Amino acid sequence: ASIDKQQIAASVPQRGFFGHPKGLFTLFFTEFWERFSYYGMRAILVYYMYYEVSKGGLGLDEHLALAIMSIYGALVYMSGIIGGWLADRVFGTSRAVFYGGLLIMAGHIALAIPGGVAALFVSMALIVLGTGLLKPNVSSIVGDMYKPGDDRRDAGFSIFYMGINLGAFLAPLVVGTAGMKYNFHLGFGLAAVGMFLGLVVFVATRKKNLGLAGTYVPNPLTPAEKKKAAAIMAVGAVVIAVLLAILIPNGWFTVETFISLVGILGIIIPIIYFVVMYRSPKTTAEERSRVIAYIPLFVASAMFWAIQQQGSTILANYADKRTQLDVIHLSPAWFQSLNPLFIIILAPVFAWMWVKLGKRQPTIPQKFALGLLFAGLSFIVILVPGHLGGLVHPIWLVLSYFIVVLGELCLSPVGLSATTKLAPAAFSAQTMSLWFLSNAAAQAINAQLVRFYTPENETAYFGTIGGAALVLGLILLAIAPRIGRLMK
Repeated sequence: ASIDKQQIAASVPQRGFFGHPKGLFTLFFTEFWERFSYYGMRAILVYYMYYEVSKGGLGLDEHLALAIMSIYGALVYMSGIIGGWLADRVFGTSRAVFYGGLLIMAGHIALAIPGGVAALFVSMALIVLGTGLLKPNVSSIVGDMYKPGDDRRDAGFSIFYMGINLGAFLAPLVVGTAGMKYNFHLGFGLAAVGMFLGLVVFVATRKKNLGLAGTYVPNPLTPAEKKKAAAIMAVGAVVIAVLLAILIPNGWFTVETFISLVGILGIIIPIIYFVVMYRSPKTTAEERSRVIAYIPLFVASAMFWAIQQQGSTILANYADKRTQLDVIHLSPAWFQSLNPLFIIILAPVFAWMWVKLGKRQPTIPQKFALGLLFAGLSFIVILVPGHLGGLVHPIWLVLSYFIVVLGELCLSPVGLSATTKLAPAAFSAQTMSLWFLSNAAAQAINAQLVRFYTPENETAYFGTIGGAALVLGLILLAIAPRIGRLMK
């Protein structure tokens, strides 16, 4: 049921928003508010879990709370895998965005209304399922707006993706402020209202602004496949029934078990995927060598995102427990604005730097190494003020976030490119998933590392992890020339 791209774009108004189609406005703010609600909710969710019950918190254990936050992004990734298949083969990107938005908004409401631990579980599940339908499909709709040959395409995405960091910056300052200063449920409420605005703009304007875009099923399911798909669901449901019948009476159906399962998948799944790509029948001898060459880059990426994603977990707790907020009075959630803030400012600087370097600029494997070196350094900087025994000055924590961003602008922008070059030709449609997998696997590993983070093990925690990144980064530099030459 795929429709001609020129015909799809023909149903879309071509102007009305900075020289771009009106649909860009619709998609920009739909994405903005969704990212706003998500990052706003995340900025206080960790605090909401381990804070005292008398302080409006859930009274959960600190290590359990931090572990839950860690697996959150990983679950979204796995959800995004499913949501991509659903939109491409069942719903279409427009319907997936709509349904996703509903589940997400319902997720926030479950936190906004008076509730407890059970409300948390329900909220996460709804948001995970909803985000999996929203996040990966919303980008496909903007692509449908631009006809083949329309040179405004790249600039269109650039404006679109700008909303992510914009939402990631504003939200902790709005949701975080209201949540921490006044009431947690109020902050959760503003997240719900935020997402609601996303649904409002989308639903009301999509018919006139987006037209045919996303309203079709790109790769529909044949009657034979539909019968085979339901057979999978029937079998899977039977398996899911057996598991519940085993775990529940044993008392093994807990969040601790689920975290462990995610952790195992964080190591097992990447291993299996590398074997598949290597032993795939359509992969040539040159491509197998490129698979081996991609292994250190995947490990480095995962190690990088391990440190980067801890800025919203371990470092979030650091701002709440080990940081002097009164320097007038800072909110611990405000530190979640630093990463998107520094990216917004430093990105044009970095882009200008690569051009000026020209042929002198570092290669892709070297940029991976540079990202890892900065990441490890950010943990070294962070352990220093504590070793020198009360609250540390917040300037050290800010500097820690800053150094991470320096590493991110080295590794991240070439991440997908590196994956595309070293992945086999047959796996071209899975290049994004493979690249995003490293970041996903990192967060799954992060949850297992949580228990090692204690005030007594603090210096060893930051030092070992940061030191491991420095060692790996140093090794990657050495083997970078060989890997760089294998690049297509």
